[PDB]
Amino acid sequence: RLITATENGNQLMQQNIKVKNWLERALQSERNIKEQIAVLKGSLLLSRILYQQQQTLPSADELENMTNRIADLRL
Amino acid sequence: LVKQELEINQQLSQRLITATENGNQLMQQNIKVKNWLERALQSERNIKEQIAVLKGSLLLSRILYQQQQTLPSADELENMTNRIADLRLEQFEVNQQRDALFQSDAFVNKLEEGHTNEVNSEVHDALLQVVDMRRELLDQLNKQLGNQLMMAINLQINQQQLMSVSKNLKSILTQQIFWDWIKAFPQSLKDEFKSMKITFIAFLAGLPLLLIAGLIHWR
Repeated sequence: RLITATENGNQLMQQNIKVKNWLERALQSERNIKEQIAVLKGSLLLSRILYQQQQTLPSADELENMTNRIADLRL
Repeated sequence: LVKQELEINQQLSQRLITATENGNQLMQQNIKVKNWLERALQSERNIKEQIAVLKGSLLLSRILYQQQQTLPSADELENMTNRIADLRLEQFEVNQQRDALFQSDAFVNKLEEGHTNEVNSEVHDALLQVVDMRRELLDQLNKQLGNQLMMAINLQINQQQLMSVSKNLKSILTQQIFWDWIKAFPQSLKDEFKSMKITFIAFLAGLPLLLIAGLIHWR
């Protein structure tokens, strides 16, 4: 059980590191998009930039809910 | 596999070299723009001081004309929004590639799938070395792209500030301007004549105007 818990904790740490990197990238992209919208409002390239940002935005639907895992770990 | 990896590495190196050259050019342009903005700010301060001190003087008009002539033209400064967007997209793509290549062993195993008949220990070692080299090149390219994007943002901000300062100075000069002789006149006319210079959508605009004119003629 301890070995399984250690493996699960390592996997959770890797997932948390990936999620933190994704969140930092998303925050940077949001700041860049806000700056671009404030600076180049009314420009044709603004639509292309927004489309590229939306395409590059990650999908959170692949992130499963961690409430059940947290409850099981607490128990 | 090895040839494809080598070609990808060569393309990445060429892209990194091009990005470095573009970043150097952008840094030079940003330095020039910063120098121009500092000169414009100094000239604006001097013009304001001269207007406040020597108001109503004949030499004030000549000083304002000289300042306007020496003022740089911002029309030669192209918009950097598209370049900034392209740099941001390239940086995002490089970051995504680096993240996908973070697990070098997993990437090598995935690439070796479907080619086990041409995979050996030496082949795997060469693939791992090529993956490491590609990851290093991608990291260097991402750093260069970030530096170039920062330089482009700084240059765009400096250009916007310089354009605003130039517009304010032009408005101030126009407001100030608003607020023997025979020989000089022929000489001025000759100088003006010698220094004289000449600088789809239009068809569509003309067509509606022609239709309006035809309708008016009919009515």
